[PDB]
Amino acid sequence: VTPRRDAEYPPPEFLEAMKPLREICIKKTGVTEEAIIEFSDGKVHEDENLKCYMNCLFHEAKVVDDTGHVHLEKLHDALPDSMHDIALHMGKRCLYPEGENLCEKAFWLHKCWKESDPKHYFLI
Amino acid sequence: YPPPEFLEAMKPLREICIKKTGVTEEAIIEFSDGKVHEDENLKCYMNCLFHEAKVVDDTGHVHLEKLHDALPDSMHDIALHMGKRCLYPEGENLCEKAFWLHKCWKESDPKHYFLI
Ligand SMILES: [Cl-]
Ligand SMILES: [Mg+2]
Ligand SMILES: [Mg+2]
Ligand SMILES: [Mg+2]
Repeated sequence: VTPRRDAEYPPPEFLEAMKPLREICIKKTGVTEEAIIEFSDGKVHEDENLKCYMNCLFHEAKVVDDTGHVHLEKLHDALPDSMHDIALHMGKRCLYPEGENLCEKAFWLHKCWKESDPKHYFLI
Repeated sequence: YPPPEFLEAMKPLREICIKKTGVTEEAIIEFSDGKVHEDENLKCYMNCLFHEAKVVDDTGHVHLEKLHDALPDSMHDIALHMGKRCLYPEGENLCEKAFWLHKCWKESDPKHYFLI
């Protein structure tokens, strides 16, 4: 299925709310705009800087536990109300990330989400 | 509700686990439909069902995706909302963590929570 992109979805308030965090995280990780857009709207691809950008966003958004790992309940609680059920179905077979570091774990989650629901998956 | 197919599938696991853990039938019904309570054998009964249902990982902790997949499809959505704030169990052993999950589910949706 093809990615949903319109005035209503992804939720504009969420996209604007993540702007400053994206700016922080692009500066820290050196990910290209092209890697982000391609991962969001195109085919899954694996780029090292993108993985740490993904991790960076979790950290800046304060959706991590006290060891720096993604806390999926905090993440759900943080998401827009309009995404409540979308996020639940997108995340339900992505509960236990695997990876040698937090960048790899963050990428595991995004890849799993994208695989699960390519229509509603997007990357800030 | 509960879905008939689940009641049927659970029966052989209940038999094994009541025998193994010594939990009382009354303890099960009390937890299922009444107030949350702690009974030691109940907690290990709960663990035993997860083990016998083969929904645990290599160290015996519940694999919540396996659990979800093992539930009747009619309970998919109910399970999802029960589970959404019950992801990271706490406890000193598998019985305490198994209880933690059941308590968390029961606290989240008492109307649809049951224990067989
Ligand atoms: Cl919710
Ligand atoms: Mg919310
Ligand atoms: Mg199911
Ligand atoms: Mg709750």
